[PDB]
Amino acid sequence: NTPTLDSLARDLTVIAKDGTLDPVIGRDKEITRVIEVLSRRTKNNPVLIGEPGVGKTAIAEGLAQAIVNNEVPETLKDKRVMSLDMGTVGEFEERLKKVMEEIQQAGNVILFIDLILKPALARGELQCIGATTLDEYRKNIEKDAALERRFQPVQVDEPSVVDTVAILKGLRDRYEAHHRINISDEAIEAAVKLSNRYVSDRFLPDKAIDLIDEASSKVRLKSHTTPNNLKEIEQEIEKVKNEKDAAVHAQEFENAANLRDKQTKLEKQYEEAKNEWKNAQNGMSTSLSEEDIAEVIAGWTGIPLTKINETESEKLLSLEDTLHERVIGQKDAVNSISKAVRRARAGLKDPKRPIGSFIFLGPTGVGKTELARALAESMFGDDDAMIRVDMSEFMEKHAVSRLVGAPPGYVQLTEKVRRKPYSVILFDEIEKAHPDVFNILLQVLDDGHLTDTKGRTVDFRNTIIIMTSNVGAQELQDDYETIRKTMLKELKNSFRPEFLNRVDDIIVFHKLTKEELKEIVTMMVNKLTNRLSEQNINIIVTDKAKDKIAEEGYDPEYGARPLIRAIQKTIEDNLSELILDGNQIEGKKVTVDHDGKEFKYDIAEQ
Amino acid sequence: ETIRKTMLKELKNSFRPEFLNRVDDIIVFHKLTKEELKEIVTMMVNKLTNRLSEQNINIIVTDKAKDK
Repeated sequence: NTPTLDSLARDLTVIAKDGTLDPVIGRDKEITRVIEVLSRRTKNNPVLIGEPGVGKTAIAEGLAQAIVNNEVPETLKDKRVMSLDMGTVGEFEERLKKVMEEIQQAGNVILFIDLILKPALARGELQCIGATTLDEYRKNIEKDAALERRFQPVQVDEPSVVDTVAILKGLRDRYEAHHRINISDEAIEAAVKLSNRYVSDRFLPDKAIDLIDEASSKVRLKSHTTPNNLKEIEQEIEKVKNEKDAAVHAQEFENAANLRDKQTKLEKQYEEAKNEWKNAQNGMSTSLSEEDIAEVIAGWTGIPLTKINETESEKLLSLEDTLHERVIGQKDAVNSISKAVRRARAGLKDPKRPIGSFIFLGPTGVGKTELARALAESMFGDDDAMIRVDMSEFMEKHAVSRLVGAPPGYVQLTEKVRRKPYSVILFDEIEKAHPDVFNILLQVLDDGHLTDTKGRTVDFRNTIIIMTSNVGAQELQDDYETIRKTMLKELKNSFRPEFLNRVDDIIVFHKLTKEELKEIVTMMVNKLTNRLSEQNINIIVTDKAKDKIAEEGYDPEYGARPLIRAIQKTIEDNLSELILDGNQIEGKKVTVDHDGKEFKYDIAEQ
Repeated sequence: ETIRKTMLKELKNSFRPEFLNRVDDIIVFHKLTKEELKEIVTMMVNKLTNRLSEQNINIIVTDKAKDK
């Protein structure tokens, strides 16, 4: 009976034996592993280790409901599992000691900790099920040999891609009887595809079950709107009732009969209208379309509906146009990277290894930063989803212990990539870095996944690794294929030949000509005009002024970087003064024309 | 512009180049010449006179005394 154990902990098996709980499906392997570990004589107290809120606590939930159906083995049969919170517990340890004593000699009750009682677990008398993560298990359970040898290191695996589809199909009818909304077949797969792509902080299985509930509630609320048919009668009924009530207290019964008759007629008409309205709605079924989930998911991360509507069919075909729209110049280096990415998506490249692997050479500010920023927007859909990790200040011995994570005992890249696995990692100035850093980088391109000191394993499948090096820039300043071949020897001389075997292509940036800066200036002018779209301001620059301003601040060493400041100090300085002069111009079209001596800002109207 | 360019390379040599890209403009001050110091003393005298508005005291300093 174990009366002492039941007075200090909550038995989760009794509540789950009623059959009213939801079916915890998808943990096929975890339940079998836990049963095998518990039934064995050695390491009879396995501890569940996994990520927080990814199935670490949901794995033990399904085992309690399987006791009634006798789905466990013979050794694990007729056993009750109690889930006790770690925050419950001299006076504090008395409850734990009483629970351990009443369960050590019995063996029919297994306690749980949300990893004194060390002797009970070491001898296998009492079975303990852990619920901590990998970092806690490797620091407490692995600290002592007796605790480590008596605890099976079980891992709580999360649901697979196809596991969630079956769970959603099985519980599809449950929501139809609650929200009165018919669920189609394509909605389940659309939701399970969108959750695995956009949602990355909750993982499976708790990212898909709650995704369709919001869409069903939204469509239920939208389908019950009144099309200006019921309120127009309800207001009349309310006002007639109020008028009759006012006359009742006024001792005026002459109009009371007429008011009551009118109210009865209005009630009959409202009942007929309600019946005819409810008959039409129930005729058809409100199936959940694929756009409903997209609309709900667009409001959480700001992703436009156009990006969600793409099914990875036309994105590859329009990749070159998107890349060339924001970056103008050196089309050889732009079209080269657009062909090496589509080939890897077919299956020609290992999925674990990163797909994006290119080396950028040349001075900064020529357009490399803009291309790097636009690549993430064109591929993923987010422009700010970039983790820029420089190596300028990583010249110390402890530089390798910073990006890999915080070692146990002390007070970066892994933490940032865990929350946003779909991002582009940039390593600026890779030619000047500590030698210990390259060891971590080699494993990324070779293996594909890393592991920090806390035991968490991070994946780099859908990641792009681009390293920027300054080698080869001095030779160029003193055909694209010939230049790439000539710079390949210089690149291989400086770095290790083994590290360069995982790079697909080498990108070398050339020197922009005079005719290529005019389009960049035009793009900057268009970007400036688009910013002021809320104030309805039309900005146009003539071709004569662009040529004059292009060479005003041209710098061969930097490139187009000083051009931004030149445009800001030339065009915007005069534009701001006119706006600040009591709204001199509003809803007009200002044309900037240069006569060769001074920039005459002509003021016109649209 | 030449002074700003010469100072920018020295500033970016010690710091990170990416951190300086978000800065709008770099402000570099100059030295103080002999003629600039006279107006500083004049401004200080005017501020001191304004400080004594409650007592209505008129303070005037000749140009000979300011230079010394």
